[PDB]
Amino acid sequence: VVPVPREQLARSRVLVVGDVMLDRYWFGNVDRISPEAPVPVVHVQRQEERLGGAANVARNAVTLGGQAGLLCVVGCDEPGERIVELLGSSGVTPHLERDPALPTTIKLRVLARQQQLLRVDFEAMPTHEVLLAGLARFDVLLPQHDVVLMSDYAKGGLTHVTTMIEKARAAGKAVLVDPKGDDWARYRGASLITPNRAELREVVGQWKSEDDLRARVANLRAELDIDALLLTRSEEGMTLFSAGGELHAPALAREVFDVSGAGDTVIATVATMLGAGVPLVDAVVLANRAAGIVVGKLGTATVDYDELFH
Amino acid sequence: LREVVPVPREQLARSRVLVVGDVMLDRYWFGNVDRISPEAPVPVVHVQRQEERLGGAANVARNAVTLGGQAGLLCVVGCDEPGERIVELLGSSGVTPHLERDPALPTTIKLRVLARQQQLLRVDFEAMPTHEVLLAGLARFDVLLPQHDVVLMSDYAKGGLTHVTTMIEKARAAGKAVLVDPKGDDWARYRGASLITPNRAELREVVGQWKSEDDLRARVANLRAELDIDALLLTRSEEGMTLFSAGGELHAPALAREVFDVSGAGDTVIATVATMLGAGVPLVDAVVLANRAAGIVVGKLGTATVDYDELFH
Ligand SMILES: O=P(O)(O)OC[C@@H](O)[C@H]1O[C@@H](OP(=O)(O)O)[C@@H](O)[C@@H](O)[C@@H]1O
Ligand SMILES: O=P(O)(O)OC[C@@H](O)[C@H]1O[C@@H](O)[C@@H](O)[C@@H](O)[C@@H]1O
Ligand SMILES: [Cl-]
Ligand SMILES: [Cl-]
Ligand SMILES: [K+]
Ligand SMILES: [K+]
Ligand SMILES: [Mg+2]
Ligand SMILES: [Mg+2]
Repeated sequence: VVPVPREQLARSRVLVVGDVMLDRYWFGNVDRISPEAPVPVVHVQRQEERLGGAANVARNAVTLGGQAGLLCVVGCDEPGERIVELLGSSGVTPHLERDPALPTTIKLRVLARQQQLLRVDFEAMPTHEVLLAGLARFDVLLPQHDVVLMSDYAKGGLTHVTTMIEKARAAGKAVLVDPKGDDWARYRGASLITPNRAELREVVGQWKSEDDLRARVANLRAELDIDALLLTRSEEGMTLFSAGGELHAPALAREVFDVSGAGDTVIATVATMLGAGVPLVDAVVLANRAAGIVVGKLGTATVDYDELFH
Repeated sequence: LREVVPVPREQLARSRVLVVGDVMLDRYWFGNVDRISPEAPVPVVHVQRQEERLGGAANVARNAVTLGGQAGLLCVVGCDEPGERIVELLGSSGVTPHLERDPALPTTIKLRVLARQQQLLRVDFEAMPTHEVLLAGLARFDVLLPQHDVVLMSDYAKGGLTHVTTMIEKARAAGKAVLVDPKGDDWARYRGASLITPNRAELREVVGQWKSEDDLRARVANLRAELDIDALLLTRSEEGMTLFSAGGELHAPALAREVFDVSGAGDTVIATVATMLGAGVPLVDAVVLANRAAGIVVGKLGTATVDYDELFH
């Protein structure tokens, strides 16, 4: 791959639309079991917070050197204000819709002895009224960017993903989709879809061989009119499927500490590279390198320009 | 045959119990578990409902009020959301609040995460109040003492009772009875207490494991003499409870026919004893009523209370 100029990345405008969330971590001690149940008791000593979901995707684009706009729906609560706060110092351009009746999506991880004990999730469906207002703001924000990134976590944020895809493709913009669910007809006309094994296995079933996997993907792209499919395979790296053929990149990870959010790094890198004129094939190689780097960091971290290149 | 006199309601109304100790917030998260965590071999809980109840020294005080007595609550509460909820909950509890504020203190809160009527984890937030705030509340204790009949020391080792010894003296010198819910292994701080109410584990920590019932009586009698404590009341879960005094022993067996949730049963116990004593009810009858109350409150969910209308009909 060819080293990419930072000033070229500077003109990469990525519009991230999807489910934003707050990654909160509780670190504590377990000295005893509960006197009420055969479960542990955690005395929390410390709390850490990072942007997650669509926000994690957006911030990954900024750290790489690109520009990122985040269109999402956030509730009027404590986790909500915390996201607004974190976004203000992230570099991402916030375009947040506010839903008073919506609990802001928050993923609460409870740890002890550097060992996770439980994850507590708060989330719900945004109101239909809010989703329309966000859709209206999308029409406004669409011509202001180059690449559209759909970050789906099935929290109801991308309820009108189909309409938005058509509008972006009708505007000549490239549409990238991080899938979730088994429908995937809503992802019709997407330029690039980026599932992991579990997400792909949900819509096409478990493949019996590479040729079988080759067929199921090719059959899927034709059915859904999707130009390319990018299957991230964890420790197996990733594989890009298109009419131009297949490219398999092995996992480059030197040290594997925390994997969580690596898929976000993958799709953010591809999007921000494509927005910098970088060819799809080269964007994928850099994405795999970025994923291999971000995997050696604790939590849902990012990867800077300086780390990816030198 | 009459075991204990049905206590008149206006007799309990004159009972003024001063609860001092560690107050907390019992928050509950009821959620669904549909998958394992993609990050760890642990469950993922999608919380659907939250509930909150007064706990710790606060739960004891509310038990005092539902029974028909009056309760005052001297405690330390932080300047945060869980703290404001306690303040907000005490507003409709019937308990007279005497709250000392500590801005550096996280309000003690016990967070229980449930799924499919099954507890998965309890998450605790707690710290030590500062010396300055403790001294301020210590002086406020002087103002409250002549306003109350009995003094209930609800210790949960959350730091709120660092000056128990000093307060016990002031209460005893004022001729007031001092009831103590113990914690730790020292118990020299509890010197001069009228009645002390440990569970089996709390007592097992200070005198070790008793090998027989006679061995238990020996250690308790030894403790009482060595600590200048008139009576010791040992709650023993499904065994019921045993009162130890100079006048002898009283064993009351567990009465609950339905055991749903036990959490905070000892709170109901010492609360009942306190309000009964303040209502002029003799100690022996108080324990009997306390055992009846505990048996009732055990059949209820969460940190519940038992009201007069249930205990006496
Ligand atoms: O889909 P759910 O599990 O409900 O929510 C996503 C979480 O599992 C985490 O998954 C990651 O995304 P990826 O792991 O790269 O997909 C990150 O975005 C984290 O911020 C996020 O909290
Ligand atoms: O476990 P530690 O921190 O010592 O006490 C807190 C709990 O165990 C429970 O105690 C019970 O008696 C009740 O007071 C209840 O409200 C409280 O949550
Ligand atoms: Cl997998
Ligand atoms: Cl025990
Ligand atoms: K990471
Ligand atoms: K109960
Ligand atoms: Mg993913
Ligand atoms: Mg107790």
